[PDB]
Amino acid sequence: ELFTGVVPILVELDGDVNGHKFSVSGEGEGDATYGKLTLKFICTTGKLPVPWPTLVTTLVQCFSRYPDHMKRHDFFKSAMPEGYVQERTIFFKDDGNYKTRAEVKFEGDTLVNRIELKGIDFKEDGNILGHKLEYNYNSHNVYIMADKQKNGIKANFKIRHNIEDGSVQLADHYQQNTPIGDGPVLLPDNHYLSTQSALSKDPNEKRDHMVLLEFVTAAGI
Amino acid sequence: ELFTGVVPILVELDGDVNGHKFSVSGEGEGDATYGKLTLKFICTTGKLPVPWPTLVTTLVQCFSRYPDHMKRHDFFKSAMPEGYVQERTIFFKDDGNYKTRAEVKFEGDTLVNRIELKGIDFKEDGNILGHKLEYNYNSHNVYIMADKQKNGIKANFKIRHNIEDGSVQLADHYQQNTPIGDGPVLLPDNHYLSTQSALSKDPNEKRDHMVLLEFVTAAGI
Repeated sequence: ELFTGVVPILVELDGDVNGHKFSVSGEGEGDATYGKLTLKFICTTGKLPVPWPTLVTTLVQCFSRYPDHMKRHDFFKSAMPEGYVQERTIFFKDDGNYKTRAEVKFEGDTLVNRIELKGIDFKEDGNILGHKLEYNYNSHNVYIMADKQKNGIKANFKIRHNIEDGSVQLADHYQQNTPIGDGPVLLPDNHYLSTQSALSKDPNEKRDHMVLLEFVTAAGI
Repeated sequence: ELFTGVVPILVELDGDVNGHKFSVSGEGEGDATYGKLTLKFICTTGKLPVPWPTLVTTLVQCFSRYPDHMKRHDFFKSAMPEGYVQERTIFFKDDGNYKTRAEVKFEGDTLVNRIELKGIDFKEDGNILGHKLEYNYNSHNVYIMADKQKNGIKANFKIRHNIEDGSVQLADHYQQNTPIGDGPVLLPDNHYLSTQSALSKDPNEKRDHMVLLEFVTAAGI
């Protein structure tokens, strides 16, 4: 399996929110055998317009650990190596909305994720815009459902971003995944993904960035 | 400063809850310059009676990153290397209570934490006892207050443990810290600690354990 060893991963995300241009290149490693991911992200254009944590779900579920018995419901890796397209509608509570389409497929030996993030409605008084979210993250449950007609998968899970004043900024997700090829895929039984993410820094990096440690496991069935 | 480089850390915790004996030895590294800690914990007696995550706050705030301006309010490192005693009363919602006294001081070059955990009231139908908490963690705010008469510090913060059915198991903390010596200490201005913790596993370990990555930062003043 492509994921028996450790896999290199690169991330190209191009964003635009309320007209502000920005680009983030990510790179790292991910061991699927343990639902553990590792990545460094540079705001390649300069100064990230929107907070780093608010972009975490956009910056590869094909790296989660799917126990041996659930191995038949791992659609993400079913998709491989032709990849899968992931589209998302994110709703941050009482502020705007992110819209993202991504292409994550094998580009050689290095798993490549390519995103285009669009965003609108962001208030110049809101937590998102006025950088009020704390640099950290919590844990969540990402629920998946086999969209049978579309041969892909469906996801809807919610994220809570903490604001400097404890306040819990809510991020509703509307996630759709569809294979990129015709190599028959794996519709799965309803199950969820328990993620753990820790955003952090780098003493060495003088460039605007984010450092993220992810530990994900398929649990459910 | 003892914490300019990376510091070795060992942890001896001896527990007893509802009469069940158990022991966990922890060992790892911690870079204070970045509020980053790293530790591996073995249930040395065999099978951890109570869930691993429910013991995370018991298993070294002296490793958090205190920005340069807040450097005068770092009591934990003020305590060094004579250490500090930490006592805790933990209340897990609609179940029992953990009581812990610890000794964390420099034992050579390796920072040593020594805990004795006592617990009672744990229901044989409760989330704690019947292992219903998910293996992960969220992020929190640990609030500190200079107890002036006691020359120590005071803390009260709350933890939310997720249960397999999403349910949020609540853990009230009553934290008291007091210097172990007479080397004048640092009473601090009210401030908080933003922690990020990720529990994980080890393919290699056949012994009952927990793996934890912590990223902590003093923010507040």
